[PDB]
Amino acid sequence: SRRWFHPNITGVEAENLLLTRGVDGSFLARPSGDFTLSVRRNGAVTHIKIQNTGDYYDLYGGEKFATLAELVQYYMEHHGQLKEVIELKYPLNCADPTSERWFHGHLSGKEAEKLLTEKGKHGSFLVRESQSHPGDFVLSVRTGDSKVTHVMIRCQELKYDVGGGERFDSLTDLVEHYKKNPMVETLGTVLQLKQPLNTTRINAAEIESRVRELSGFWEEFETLQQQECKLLYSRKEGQRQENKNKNRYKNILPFDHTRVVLHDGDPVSDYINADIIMPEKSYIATQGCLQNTVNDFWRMVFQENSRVIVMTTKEVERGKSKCVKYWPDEYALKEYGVMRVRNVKESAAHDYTLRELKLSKVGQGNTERTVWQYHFRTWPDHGVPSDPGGVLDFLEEVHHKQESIMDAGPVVVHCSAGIGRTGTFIVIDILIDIIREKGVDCDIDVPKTIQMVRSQRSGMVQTEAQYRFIYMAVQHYIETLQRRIEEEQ
Repeated sequence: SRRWFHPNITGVEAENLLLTRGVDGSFLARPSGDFTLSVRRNGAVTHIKIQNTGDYYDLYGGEKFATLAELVQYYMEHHGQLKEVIELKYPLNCADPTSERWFHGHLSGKEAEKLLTEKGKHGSFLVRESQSHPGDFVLSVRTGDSKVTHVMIRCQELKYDVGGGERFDSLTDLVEHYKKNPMVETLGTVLQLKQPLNTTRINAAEIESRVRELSGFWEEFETLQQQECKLLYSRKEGQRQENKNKNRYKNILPFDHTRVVLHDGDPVSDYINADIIMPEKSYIATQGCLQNTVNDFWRMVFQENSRVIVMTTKEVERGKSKCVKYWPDEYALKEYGVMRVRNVKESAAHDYTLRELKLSKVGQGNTERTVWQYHFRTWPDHGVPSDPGGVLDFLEEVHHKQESIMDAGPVVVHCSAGIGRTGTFIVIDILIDIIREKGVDCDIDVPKTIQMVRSQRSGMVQTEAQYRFIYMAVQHYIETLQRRIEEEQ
């Protein structure tokens, strides 16, 4: 449940709702990549600023978080942490259905039927606004192996109903109740609400038109964000007191089911803030090294047989340490615990530096392997690059290096927290990989890919600017590939 987030509200409106429909301890989150946490305390409303430039959610005077859901979950369980003491006790639920996957609004009866026939299957449903009855809504459900059933949703005195029974405060409450307790037709047909209609999957060749229609991008990104409370998996290992100083940000943690487990350790030696990212080429999404985790990083690269490292941050950004130097200087050899790293040669490009490293275990003669470090240096401090040409050239080289190495392990990708830039780079790579094998005429789904990657590491792809950049990167790759065909013809 992510009902505490109100996507289309103002400051005074948030103050009015908390003072008339809330109590002391009531709270809601709202957008302004700036966000605000409005909390009622001692009969007054306090506004706490949340900033996200692309790395993490930064609550002013508080902690850093991977998701707004994890931020709320933390302060609801840790009282006294939020001080101006500001208590996060009762979420103020939003009735706005615009961020729901099943809500289509603008659709007509003919448009809803045509879309359910072409894209829908058994249990596929949607909620659209009634055309001839303003204020009312229509629930369209597809049942079969087939038929489309329309159920009228009346709006009477701010409450919603299907013509009888219980009256709901919102369309979300109605949909969820008839999801658990399905409606039965007069001839025994069960109106099961199994899954919403997919309207995000597009043909990679027609990306130009979809980018044009979304130029939309905010509404599609917020719909994806509304699905993050379905990915609140266990992060217990990272929360252990022995692993506290192994995390760059104490609340940005790996999932227990995807975390990289370190073996052959010193007699807790199995933890690293990293996750295996498997598209459903593998990836390891991780944070920027800490002074005390450099040895653990090289232990991971060796054990996982990784031959390519993608660094998408500078060592220092805005006077703050984002990643410590875990590699030696050009032509130098350094020992990092049981691991030995040699920097053979450095090759500089306009947007990145390539470092040819040789990793081996100290005291073992035939464990040496080459590890190629691709260090992207031109990514801006805040936001995303204005042109995706540099990132695409960089990711094409990274891909061809990975493919050229026999039995190469997952590609290690990292920035500062290992979720924003790391998430953006991995998602662009996954989406381009589909086009690389199938061609320009293939199905791609940008929010579905991000959601799948987010189930493997919390908060992968942090901002709407990064979300737009992913679309812009795929569009530029399709254009350059189609231009290459025209030049040959």
